[PDB]
Amino acid sequence: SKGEELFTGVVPILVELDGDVNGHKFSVRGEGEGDATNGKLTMKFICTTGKLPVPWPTLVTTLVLCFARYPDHMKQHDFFKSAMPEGYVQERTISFEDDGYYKTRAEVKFEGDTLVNRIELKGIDFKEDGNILGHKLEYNLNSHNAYITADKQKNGIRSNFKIRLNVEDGSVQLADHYQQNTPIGDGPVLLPDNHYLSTQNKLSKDPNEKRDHMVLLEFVTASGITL
Repeated sequence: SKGEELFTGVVPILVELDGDVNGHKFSVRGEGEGDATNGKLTMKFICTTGKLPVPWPTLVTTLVLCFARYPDHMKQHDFFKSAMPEGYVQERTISFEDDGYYKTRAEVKFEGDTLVNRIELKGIDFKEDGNILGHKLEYNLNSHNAYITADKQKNGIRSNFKIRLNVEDGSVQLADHYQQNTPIGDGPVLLPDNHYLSTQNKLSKDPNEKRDHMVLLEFVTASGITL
């Protein structure tokens, strides 16, 4: 795809999320760069409204799959880059086990030379005494795999997958993700055969940052199609 040519080097990234969870409003701003050749993303995020009212690990999947590494032999199955530069809409429901849910709608597109992810998030029916609003999750994210399928009627892709969040007592809380992506423009896109994305995430802190924040290193790589 011609969209793929936009990702052969290092691309600046901006992320802007406005959220409202049980009526608690917040904003997050992030900046960094993506290196799709290596499937690599480096970002720093700040809560620009003060204290983040949910744990940072619960927002990672919401806060740019066009930076996944698709191996050469799978290039015909990379929907996310093929929709560029006009971009795509990414929508999710995320259901937290024994707690509330997030609903998210985002647009991912180029604005000038920068790849921009702009998200609206709503969080509904959380327990003030639960792990999310009560901040009882560990500051990490386990590695996970997700199955991607084509949705030809909607000219995009779908994915359902579960994240296993670490709770500070040693237990695990499941976060069940329903995802759909649709192109914004009318040009041709690549609709893929079924395949997998594998993700690893490292979360850290900036020692000179006094605001509520997250430093993120993420790798995403595709697999599961044979010639």
